[PDB]
Amino acid sequence: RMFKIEAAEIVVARLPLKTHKVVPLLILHGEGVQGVAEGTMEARPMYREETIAGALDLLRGTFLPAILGQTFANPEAVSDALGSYRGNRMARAMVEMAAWDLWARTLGVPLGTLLGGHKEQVEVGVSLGIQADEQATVDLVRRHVEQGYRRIKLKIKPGWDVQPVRATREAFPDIRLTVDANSAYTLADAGRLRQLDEYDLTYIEQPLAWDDLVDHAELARRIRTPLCLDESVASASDARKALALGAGGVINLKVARVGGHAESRRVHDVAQSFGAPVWCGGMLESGIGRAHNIHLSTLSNFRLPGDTSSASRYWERDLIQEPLEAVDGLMPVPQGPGTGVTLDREFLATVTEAQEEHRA
Amino acid sequence: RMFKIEAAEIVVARLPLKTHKVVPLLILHGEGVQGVAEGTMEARPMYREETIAGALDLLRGTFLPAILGQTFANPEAVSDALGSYRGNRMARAMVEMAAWDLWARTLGVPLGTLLGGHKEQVEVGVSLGIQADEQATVDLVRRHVEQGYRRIKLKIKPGWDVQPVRATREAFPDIRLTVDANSAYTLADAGRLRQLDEYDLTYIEQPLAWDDLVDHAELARRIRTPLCLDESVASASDARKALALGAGGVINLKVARVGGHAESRRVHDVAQSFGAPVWCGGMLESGIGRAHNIHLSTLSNFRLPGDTSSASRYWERDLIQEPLEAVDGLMPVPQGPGTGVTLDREFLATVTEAQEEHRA
Repeated sequence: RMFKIEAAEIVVARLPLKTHKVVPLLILHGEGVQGVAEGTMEARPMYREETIAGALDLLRGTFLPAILGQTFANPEAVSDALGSYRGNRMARAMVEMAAWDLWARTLGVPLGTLLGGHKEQVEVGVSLGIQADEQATVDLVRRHVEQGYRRIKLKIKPGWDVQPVRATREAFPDIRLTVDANSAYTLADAGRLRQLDEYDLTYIEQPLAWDDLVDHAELARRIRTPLCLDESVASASDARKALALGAGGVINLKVARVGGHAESRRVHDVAQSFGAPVWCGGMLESGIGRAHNIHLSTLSNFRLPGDTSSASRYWERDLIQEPLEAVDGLMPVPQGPGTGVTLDREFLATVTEAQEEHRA
Repeated sequence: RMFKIEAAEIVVARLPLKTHKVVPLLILHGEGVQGVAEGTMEARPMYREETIAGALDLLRGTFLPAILGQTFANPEAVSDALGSYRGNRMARAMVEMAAWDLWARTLGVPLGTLLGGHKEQVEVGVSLGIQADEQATVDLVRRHVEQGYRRIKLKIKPGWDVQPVRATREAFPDIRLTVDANSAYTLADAGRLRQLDEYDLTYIEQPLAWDDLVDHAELARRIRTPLCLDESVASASDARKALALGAGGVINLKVARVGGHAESRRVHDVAQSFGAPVWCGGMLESGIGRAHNIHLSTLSNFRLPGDTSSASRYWERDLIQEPLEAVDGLMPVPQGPGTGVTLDREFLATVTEAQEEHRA
């Protein structure tokens, strides 16, 4: 039956990395259980347009007042209550995703299960930064291949693209190899990007403007390597437009970017209806966001590996009690209701910069 | 020659409506003069995605530190110095537009002149809300026609659209008439919107999603009335994409929405290059924003009337010393350097709710 959201906490942690990262958490309380979600906006608008100051003000001043004391059938009804307001998808996602966790826990069911997934483990890839030269690139790839990762992603940029890809493909003829072009290119670079085609990359991620689909569709006509969209797909209708325009053939699906789990499943399903795969992108999440990502990744059109690698690669100590550690390129789905992970409140207290509680 | 920005003030006013609206102001100081601009973001993301809390945090924590104590050749150099942060165009516009005012005032030249305009007055229209019935619409339109406004814009919604338009057009066969469809339709509503075609509206403004171009292009194929885009054109490249897609034939150009005067001139010029007119949108501004709008509106492709009506329509008392009143649908360009208007500091102080100063 229905759930009443009785209280909310906003906790902002400064979590030591392996320099610190600010981790905004929302905790929703109702029906004797709690749901937790993690914001993926940054202090400044670098990856996309939202900021921690904007998002937290929107939460405390608008979204939480709208839902506190109210009773809902499901997370879709919670989202619907916020539909008047424009954009701010990652702020919306904090509420929506915490509501999924809460709802799932009222039923005692794993989150991925409720979303329709039935995988017990999910495939993971690795992301490599720019290295100094070809051999250093190949050495690091070799390490990660031996660790069992199921996809290799190389960061590239103008002046450093064909070289690391060529060297890697020569050393590893059969691996799943991709690149992240980081919106660093223009249509004038089509000829250079076309030189990647002979190395059979699975995709090139968002080479042109972060918010573009139209020019990506033109680029896709000029080169044979598939394009993968990231920042430019923030909704299921964006996904439809991207795929129908031919802007790309793959989507990097980040759950918070699109406004949460329900909209992410819609993106996933739109992509599947086009016979295009999605994969789970990463945003340097604490164990809360990482567990949400793992559960979403259990859906069947997550057919390429995700950025949900081991938590220990990022954090000295994570904010949850449960270790999220991949083995041989496979991350287990953490057991239990909802996300299947649990805040370590004593440790969280030691790294809390600010907290607040809200009621109706 | 070059100008050094020595100080910045952020002043937020709570200005009584003729219940209130928040007016965020940025004042830049340098070379013995000052430039002033007005933010068009709201407390909550209703018209678009930015908020006052997000914008002001971006100003004080990022943009102002980037420019304070620095010397610049022109407003374009100021914009360049803000860096590659994504979105947040209205926050950027506060800085950019204040820099235009400051720069113009170091030269002693009217702002519109520097942007390339040479009109001494600009044509203006008005926008009317939904009224109780057909006769109430006609009566209200008559009042405004009898003031000489050069375009009447009617708000419409399902299913109050054909009725007010038909009644108005029958009473006024020769007036310039438009509608604001307020993102209240989807492609499912094409046949109903087509019924507006016989009434010779100049355009239907943003009938579909606030952030869409692709669906608008489909809708434009199905009805003969031109579409006008507002929320979905936030840059010159968006304007190019919109016009090349056939998403609209007219653009509502809001200076802050696109990131300020230089980008607005670019949008204006892109539109002109496609044979599409622009007109100057309004955001219920104080005299600061209104004066900026009037100056921009002097450019030659502002070929349809702007939402830039009299200040006394909105405020019992404005934040500037000078009147901004239109007569017979013509708004004079306020004389003087820069925007040609001057803060009434004594009055502003009585309605200030927040004030801060920043230096290098």
